[PDB]
Amino acid sequence: AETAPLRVQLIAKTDFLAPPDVPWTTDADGGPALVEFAGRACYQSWSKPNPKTATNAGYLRHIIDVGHFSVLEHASVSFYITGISRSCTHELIRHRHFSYSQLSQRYVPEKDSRVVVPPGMEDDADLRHILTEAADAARATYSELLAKLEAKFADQPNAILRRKQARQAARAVLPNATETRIVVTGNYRAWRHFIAMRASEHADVEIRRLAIECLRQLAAVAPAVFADFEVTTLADGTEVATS
Amino acid sequence: AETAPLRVQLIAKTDFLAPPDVPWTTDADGGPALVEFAGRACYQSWSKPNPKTATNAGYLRHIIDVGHFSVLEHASVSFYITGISRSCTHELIRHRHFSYSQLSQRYVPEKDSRVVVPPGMEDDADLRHILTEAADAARATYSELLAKLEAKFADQPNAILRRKQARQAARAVLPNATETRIVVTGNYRAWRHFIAMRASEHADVEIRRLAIECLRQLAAVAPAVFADFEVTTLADGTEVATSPL
Amino acid sequence: AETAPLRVQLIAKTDFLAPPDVPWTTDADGGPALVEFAGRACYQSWSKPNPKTATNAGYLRHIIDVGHFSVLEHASVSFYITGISRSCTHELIRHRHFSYSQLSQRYVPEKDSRVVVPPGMEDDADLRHILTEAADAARATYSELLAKLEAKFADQPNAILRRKQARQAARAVLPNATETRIVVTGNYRAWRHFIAMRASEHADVEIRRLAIECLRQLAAVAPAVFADFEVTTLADGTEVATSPL
Amino acid sequence: AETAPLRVQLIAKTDFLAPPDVPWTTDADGGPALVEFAGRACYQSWSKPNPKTATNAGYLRHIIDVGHFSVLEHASVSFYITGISRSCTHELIRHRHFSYSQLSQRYVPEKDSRVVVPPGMEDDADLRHILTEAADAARATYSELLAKLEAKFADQPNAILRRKQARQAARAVLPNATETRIVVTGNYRAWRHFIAMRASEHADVEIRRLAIECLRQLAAVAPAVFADFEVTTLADGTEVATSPL
Ligand SMILES: Cc1cc2nc3c(=O)[nH]c(=O)nc-3n(C[C@H](O)[C@H](O)[C@H](O)COP(=O)(O)OP(=O)(O)OC[C@H]3O[C@@H](n4cnc5c(N)ncnc54)[C@H](O)[C@@H]3O)c2cc1C
Ligand SMILES: Cc1cc2nc3c(=O)[nH]c(=O)nc-3n(C[C@H](O)[C@H](O)[C@H](O)COP(=O)(O)OP(=O)(O)OC[C@H]3O[C@@H](n4cnc5c(N)ncnc54)[C@H](O)[C@@H]3O)c2cc1C
Ligand SMILES: Cc1cc2nc3c(=O)[nH]c(=O)nc-3n(C[C@H](O)[C@H](O)[C@H](O)COP(=O)(O)OP(=O)(O)OC[C@H]3O[C@@H](n4cnc5c(N)ncnc54)[C@H](O)[C@@H]3O)c2cc1C
Ligand SMILES: Cc1cc2nc3c(=O)[nH]c(=O)nc-3n(C[C@H](O)[C@H](O)[C@H](O)COP(=O)(O)OP(=O)(O)OC[C@H]3O[C@@H](n4cnc5c(N)ncnc54)[C@H](O)[C@@H]3O)c2cc1C
Repeated sequence: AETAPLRVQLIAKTDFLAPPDVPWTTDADGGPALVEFAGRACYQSWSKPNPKTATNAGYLRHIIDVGHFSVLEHASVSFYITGISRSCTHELIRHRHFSYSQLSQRYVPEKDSRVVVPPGMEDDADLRHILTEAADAARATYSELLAKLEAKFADQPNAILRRKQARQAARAVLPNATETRIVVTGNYRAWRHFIAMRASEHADVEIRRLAIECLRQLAAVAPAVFADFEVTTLADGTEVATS
Repeated sequence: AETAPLRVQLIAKTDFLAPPDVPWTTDADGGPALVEFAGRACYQSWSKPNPKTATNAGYLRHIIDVGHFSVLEHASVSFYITGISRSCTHELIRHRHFSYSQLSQRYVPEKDSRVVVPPGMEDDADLRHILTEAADAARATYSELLAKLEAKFADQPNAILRRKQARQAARAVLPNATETRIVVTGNYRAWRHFIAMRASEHADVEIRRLAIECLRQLAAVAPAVFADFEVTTLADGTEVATSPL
Repeated sequence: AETAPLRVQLIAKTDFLAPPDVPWTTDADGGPALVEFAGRACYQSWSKPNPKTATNAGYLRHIIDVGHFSVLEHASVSFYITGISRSCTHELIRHRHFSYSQLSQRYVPEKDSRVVVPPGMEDDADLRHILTEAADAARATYSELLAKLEAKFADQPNAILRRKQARQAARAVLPNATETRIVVTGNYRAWRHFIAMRASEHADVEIRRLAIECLRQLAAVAPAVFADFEVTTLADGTEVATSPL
Repeated sequence: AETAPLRVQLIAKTDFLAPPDVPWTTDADGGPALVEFAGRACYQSWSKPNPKTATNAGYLRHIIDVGHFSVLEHASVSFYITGISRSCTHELIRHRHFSYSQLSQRYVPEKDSRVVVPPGMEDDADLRHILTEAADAARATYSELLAKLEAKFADQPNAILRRKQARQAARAVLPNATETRIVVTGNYRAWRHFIAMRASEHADVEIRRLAIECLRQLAAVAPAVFADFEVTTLADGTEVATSPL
């Protein structure tokens, strides 16, 4: 078995086009620009009237301070995440205010599928080897089942739909550690709650790792929106994020 | 490996208590009655002038026919589902207007988990034994890894954590076919969409058989809300449920 | 001219049916029994070694304490709220994890529509008078508009269509304070977040007054789920509700 | 009364950034490009075997025909909308898969608020005048209530609170036609749904106009995504937008 490392790639974000017949500007671009525009539209306060918050960064900080998170919802970011385990995405997709598109084992052949090594095993050659040996055996069963199910279903003339009927049964044997790939789209508020929830000590370590990497890259895009999240290291080497 | 048959059990539904100061009654109770009530509340239409919508099934079929699906959201039904695979719940949970509570592999020991047999191999002792032996191996490996991770994490003084730390990693080798158990709650509208999506000929046969089973149980609770669905057989012996709506 | 008092009628709640072959019982039924079952199903733990959590209330307490809110979603309550203003419902409906069925001004005559007096002027009869009379003027204008519209639209031979087309323009003049009526269904979690946002001090007094009323009826049927909330009186003399959770 | 015309301005769309270690490219950018990527990521179908769907538009059209709407959810558009009534936005916020930031009446000066003329009376000077004169009246009655309400709360030292507390009761008398302004964000799936519901013959003409205008600006951004909707005209001379899906 080959192993797959976590890669999170930002592929989409908000293009803000400010409306001309409104008399306002701000030190920000894109999603953070839009969020300010939306909170200000709420009071038609286009003149920067509380000079404390006359910066995008200061305005956004204030919204987070008062708990008016709905304005955060206007801006969105998409990621393409590879090297994520099946079991990890099984936890991820419980978060219902995201949109998702995911590699499907019903359509995509998995005989060369890679595995994602749990973080608890990353530093142990014996454990990793046990895992990959077990994954190799599962892929061989998957190919043995695929071929026999294809024979069994030979009288289905749509070859495509046959393949699928076979594949979806044969994937029965693939382990949780099998690598998946997924596009995840979330608005700032959806992202904040996901990080709050999955970057805590309580969360499984794989999804914690993902959450923290998301925070890292989201903080690059909307520094003010995510500034209250604090990346600490724990007694056991792993990272957590908290507000 | 022991195998697990799908079992869907209705564990909750709506209990409707008509407000007694609304000059209204109908030939039904529960979810179905709430739905007629909510619809009539939109138009304050308590007296029932049209005989075609004078009964509860008549009113509901009209609600469906005219697309007023919002009113269907007030009534719900809960199910406890067992003998469902992990891969199948992994499709189920993509539906975002349901509420879910699920057996966690982080908390529940899986040394002796049952396997769920893909419907396409249910009737074939050979394929089943290939899957069951591969699962037996995967659990054996699971157990090996667990003892080792518990050793590896022995310096974690909270034994509850420790086992959690071990289990959540050991489970890496557990297969898609591993049984899970889940409680799923949806309002009627959520269920209709679930049936439409996952009871079609394009869905995996496992989720599809779940869809059809929930449908048939929901149809017993609320015949008028689900009646537009027709269960129908395929070239290959499997079923679909579809609606012209 | 006729003023509307807040009235809130519990019209629906959860009916629970424990599945037979699961060795667990509890000192509860309905919603709060469902929620315990949901939570236990996660750990497949049906026993009661701990007197803290050996009852429904203590178990529900604990689920709330650790913040496993998901389990609260399985159980629902529906109210029929009459005597709430249009502007108020316009705030209510921003809560997106509720389901709604509302009296439409497009279909229901508003000739004799009642108004809801803002609570910040309930006592001062002077201000009341300036409201009631401003509304009578708006009702008169709506009836004038409706008549002219119906007559303008006389060649729409479909009489229900004419009326709809006429009322939906005529209602332009009806004030914010006009009564509406509305069924609202939320799961225990939705309610908890509503009560928590709209029963605070920072919330408008009319919606606050709805929240606390919802709270007290939710406590009558699911006490442990909502026990952590406390109604206190503010400097104003108006009630608010809070919990440190 | 000033009378505001509907105005819809596209203030946000999606910026797409192809990931360079994926062997794929397409004849498009932004939203439409993200959606294809999301669809192809599902099957890892990066090379493009079929010529019929080898273009961005051919691919998107095929996503719609097959009903895979999940994938439309990755891209969104935000609008700032003015010249929309309160009655209209009160219909609009029934849509729960949208994000809203609306001008508040508890906080913003309604002393000289503009009014929106219902489309049903737009072309009749007699009816418009009735509306705008009822409006003028109403804004007169609102001052009476405001200035007198601040006075009943002289005892409260917090000024900006005191103002808020007086408006919140004073807007009771403001009418449904009163202009509001709102930022509305949704993904392509959510837009399609709004258009299907509110561009229909059954919807109020004011929201219908809004929906057709949004349809127009969305169709420019992402033509393949909105191509199934045709705008036709009913016998009464009002527009509808319908799709066969
Ligand atoms: C200690 C702990 C243990 C847990 N154990 C388990 C377990 O064993 N098994 C299991 O299946 N789950 C368990 N959960 C829940 C699980 O971890 C999921 O992550 C969680 O249910 C999904 O995230 P979320 O609840 O915040 O909902 P999300 O889908 O992420 O929703 C985000 C926000 O939207 C709102 N929302 C979304 N849908 C609804 C709804 N329909 N009704 C009301 N509000 C809604 C909520 O307010 C929520 O804050 C546990 C949670 C905790 C804290
Ligand atoms: C032929 C086909 C192939 C597919 N292939 C794949 C695939 O390979 N990989 C993959 O990941 N998915 C695939 N999908 C989508 C997938 O199968 C899921 O069933 C679907 O994503 C979940 O159901 P739903 O999208 O209707 O969402 P649900 O959550 O069940 O939606 C319920 C309703 O709520 C609304 N809704 C919920 N959330 C939103 C939101 N964020 N924005 C707007 N509306 C919302 C929608 O209108 C929807 O009808 C495919 C779909 C089809 C039809
Ligand atoms: C101090 C303050 C001032 C405000 N001022 C204004 C104003 O001027 N104008 C205005 O229009 N609004 C304003 N709001 C917002 C408004 O008051 C509403 O209460 C709010 O928009 C709706 O309630 P909710 O945010 O709890 O979302 P709800 O619909 O009640 O949903 C509750 C839960 O579901 C989640 N959820 C639902 N949809 C999404 C989504 N798409 N993305 C992520 N999570 C989601 C939320 O995260 C939350 O966890 C203000 C709020 C505050 C606190
Ligand atoms: C002919 C007709 C008459 C109507 N009359 C009235 C009336 O008099 N009074 C009134 O209040 N309403 C009435 N409605 C409903 C109303 O017009 C609103 O537009 C509608 O309630 C909001 O749009 P939506 O229902 O698609 O929900 P949206 O919030 O737009 O949802 C979009 C999608 O998400 C899904 N979704 C969102 N929330 C849930 C949920 N909780 N459960 C399951 N799925 C969900 C749905 O599947 C839906 O397809 C009427 C509708 C029709 C067709």
